[PDB]
Amino acid sequence: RERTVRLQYGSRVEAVYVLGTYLWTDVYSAAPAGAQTFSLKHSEHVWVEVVRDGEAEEVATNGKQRWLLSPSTTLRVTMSQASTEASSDKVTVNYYDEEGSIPIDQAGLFLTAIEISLDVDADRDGVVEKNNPKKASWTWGPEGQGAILLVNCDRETPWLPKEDCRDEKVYSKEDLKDMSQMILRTKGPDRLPAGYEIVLYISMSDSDKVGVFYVENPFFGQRYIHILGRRKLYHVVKYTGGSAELLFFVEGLCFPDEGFSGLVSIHVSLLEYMAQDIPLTPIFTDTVIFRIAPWIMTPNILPPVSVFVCCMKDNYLFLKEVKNLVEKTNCELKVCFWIQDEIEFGYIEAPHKGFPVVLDSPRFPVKELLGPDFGYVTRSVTSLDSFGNLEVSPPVTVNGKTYPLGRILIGSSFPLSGGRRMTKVVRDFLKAQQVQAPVELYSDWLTVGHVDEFMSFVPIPGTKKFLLLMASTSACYKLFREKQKDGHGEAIMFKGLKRITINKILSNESLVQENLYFQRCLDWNRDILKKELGLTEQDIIDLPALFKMDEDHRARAFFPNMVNMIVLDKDLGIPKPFCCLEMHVRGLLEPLGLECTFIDDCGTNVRRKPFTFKWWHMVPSR
Ligand SMILES: CNC(=O)[C@@H](N)C1CCN(c2nccc3c(-c4nc(-c5ccn(C)n5)c(Cl)cc4Cl)cccc23)CC1
Ligand SMILES: [Ca+2]
Ligand SMILES: [Ca+2]
Ligand SMILES: [Ca+2]
Ligand SMILES: [Ca+2]
Repeated sequence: RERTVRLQYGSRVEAVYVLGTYLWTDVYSAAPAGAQTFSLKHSEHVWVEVVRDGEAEEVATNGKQRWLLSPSTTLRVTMSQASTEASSDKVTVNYYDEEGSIPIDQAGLFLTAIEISLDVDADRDGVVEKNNPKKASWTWGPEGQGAILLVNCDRETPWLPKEDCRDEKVYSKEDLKDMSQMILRTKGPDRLPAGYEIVLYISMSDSDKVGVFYVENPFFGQRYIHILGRRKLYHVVKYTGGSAELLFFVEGLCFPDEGFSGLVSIHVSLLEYMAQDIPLTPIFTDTVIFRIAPWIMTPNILPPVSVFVCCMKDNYLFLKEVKNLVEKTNCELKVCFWIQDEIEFGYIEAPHKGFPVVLDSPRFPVKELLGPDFGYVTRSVTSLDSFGNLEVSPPVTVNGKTYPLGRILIGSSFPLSGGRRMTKVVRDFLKAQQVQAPVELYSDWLTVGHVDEFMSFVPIPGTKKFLLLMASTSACYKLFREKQKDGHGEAIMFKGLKRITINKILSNESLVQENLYFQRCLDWNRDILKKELGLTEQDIIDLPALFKMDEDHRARAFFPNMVNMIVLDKDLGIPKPFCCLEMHVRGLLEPLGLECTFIDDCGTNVRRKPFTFKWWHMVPSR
């Protein structure tokens, strides 16, 4: 890194030299008028080179050699180690005329070398390495580098009704565990020469994205100092002489969104005082880049950790079955007296730390969710703005492109339909997360308009494969037609959930045509899913489903939607239809090793283990 340091006419120039740079010095400009040649002397820790246009010749400490003065003959000054005393190191140039061997004048350069390095964990191993060259850039992949920073959205101290990042304060030593470390490492004399200061700084744009902290008095009662962030764009650093390391704790405040890529930068500069009324000049600048970790969703294939359940006191039939199914599995259960519509359990991870984050958009919050190691982020709205109209596939590979965290699926309407669609802000937020490349399916053919009404995923136990379960109106009519022929014709359906029989349903011509159109809608999605998830007909199961068409021309479940089930590894919590429909579902799913359990019904939301795959090992599209 070449830096210009000109010699000033017959005068000494004193300057700070930052290690990692090298000086180019002009000696012709400072020479007196009539000077023909020049000579030089330099100290041991200053390699000096006389450069006569291209060719650079190294020069001895006390050389008596003289070179002709020319604007194309310059110097190249390089230092390798920091100074222990302010001046010490120097370059001296003597000037002579045509007839004379005693200097007619001399210009000097007194130097003070220091090392300045703003270091972060760019290699992603949890420890702040010394000056990673790739720290001023963020690259995706297992062979890529760049520091990662979480959003501090949990509540270490539960008194305040806001999250850790809503304030510009740190109250606990636990809060520092959710922060990324940034160390300012320096070497130099006891003090900086007169006219120099080191300043840490951020842009106005990045001020509502990061929060930089310092631990003052760490040997007794520790206090935490907010030095960069909201309304603090720069901070003057106290220079400690010799070999020093200043520890900083950086926090994220924003998730990547529409207009926020996720990348933030923190800079350090050595500013040189020129005069009063004039701004200090950044002589040296070192920068570090951080990527704010995205909010990631968890598919049904990931193992369950704990089941959150919301219902009423009278919902004892539901409560017993859900607890009996949760007993079969090796996971815990929580009760709350909207559950799968207003909240969703996701996670955030960094090389050092990782914890679950709940996204909540209420159409005040829920106490059983906010706390330590559990983030809680909160937000016109149609019925399509719901967490039921959101799904996430297991990891897929679609024509060479792997999606190791799956893909988010969102319900929508056809482009020229004029129908309902999720808000542009939600779609932009999920898209901005990048790691789960969202796909828009067609759910507007349903009265509610949710993708969980017609689809879901189940793993194949003891394998790393899964199945897409699709609602099928044709599967229902084929089952009915068979039972009607087998003698079960006048049998009453939904006995415990009108007086309807198979014969009555099959005779209803108008209902046949409605379900014919609804099967078309289901197959439109089946094609988008096979296309965007790399699925074949071997990976899909058709569960019998029946619908009724409202005045808007949309579907609404005739009997309980069996596809919206609780997936707890090999154990499925399927909604009871009120039984040949249950025996058909047991015949489709049970031979594959999936134990079915029909529930009476208000809903559930399962917190799962995050993926083994670290999101930063991915390589997403632009
Ligand atoms: C730490 N703070 C920050 O980083 C903030 N600066 C960000 C945080 C993210 N923000 C949001 N933007 C869009 C959608 C959001 C949803 C959300 N809400 C729903 C939903 C469910 C029912 N409704 C009616 N809406 C569904 Cl489906 C999906 C999502 Cl992501 C929830 C909660 C926050 C959202 C923007 C501001
Ligand atoms: Ca490291
Ligand atoms: Ca805090
Ligand atoms: Ca914290
Ligand atoms: Ca925490």
